[PDB]
Amino acid sequence: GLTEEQRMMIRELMDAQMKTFDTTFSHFKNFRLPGVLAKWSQVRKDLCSLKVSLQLRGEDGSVWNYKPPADSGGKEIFSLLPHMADMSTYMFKGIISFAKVISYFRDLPIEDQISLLKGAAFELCQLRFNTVFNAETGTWECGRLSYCLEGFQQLLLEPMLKFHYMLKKLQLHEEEYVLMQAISLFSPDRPGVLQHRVVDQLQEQFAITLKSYIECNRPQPAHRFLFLKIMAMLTELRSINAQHTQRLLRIQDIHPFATPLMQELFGI
Ligand SMILES: CC(C)[C@@H](NC(=O)CC1CC1)C(=O)N1CC[C@](O)(c2ccc(Cl)cc2)C(C)(C)C1
Repeated sequence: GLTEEQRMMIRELMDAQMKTFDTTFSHFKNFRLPGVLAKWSQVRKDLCSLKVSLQLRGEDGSVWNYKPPADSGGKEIFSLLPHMADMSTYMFKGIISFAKVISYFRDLPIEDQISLLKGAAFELCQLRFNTVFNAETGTWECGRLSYCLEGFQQLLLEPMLKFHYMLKKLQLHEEEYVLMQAISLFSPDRPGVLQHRVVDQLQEQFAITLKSYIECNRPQPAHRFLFLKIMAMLTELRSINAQHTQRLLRIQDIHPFATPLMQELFGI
């Protein structure tokens, strides 16, 4: 029950995703790695909930594993930040490419293009990471790189983690993920947005397309209210995003970690 324009819209987003999402992270290389060897307490709390171990599988069959240090409250807590800055940068590049390949996005004035990207980049990054998230093992499988959460459901108290588990449980199709990305990208309320009426109508069309796609393709009782669950999830993500900007701004105060691209995207 999808209109030709709805069908064309999904196709354009699926095409843009295919071209700009390297699911195997093959071109993510030359990144930094942790060394072989007060307002800080706020940074300690914000970081400790987000601890991950890092595994790197080599082409030859070798495996490098990194287990992070204890919080001791010092320096040790930023060991993985240069690596994460490099991952964020690589992902942000893919997100920018994604937006630049979409007709509806290219057509907006350059000022609004920049304003939508600075506002949604983090959200689109997190949505892409959810597709590589293994909820059974608590790990993001990024090709040769694996990021494993270091109890029980006390990690679901961290909004970022609750978001990933709750979104993974919805068992979304590639189309629903790409539609979520479009709804987040075309948010008319991002600071510096001039074409607020155009961006708003565009977003409404992506939301209608998603609502209609679900109605036509997911008839089972488990998918009842799925459109509304997804929409509440995007509201939660906007809230996680505002919180994350604040946490990143605090880390940047104690020690500059942000790459030129992250500085550009976070307004630094
Ligand atoms: C979801 C969360 C646990 C985490 N994912 C990971 O560890 C595994 C990656 C593959 C998905 C993540 O995506 N973030 C978001 C970015 C982050 O806030 C941050 C990055 C760089 C700098 Cl300089 C400062 C802060 C972070 C603290 C790393 C937590």
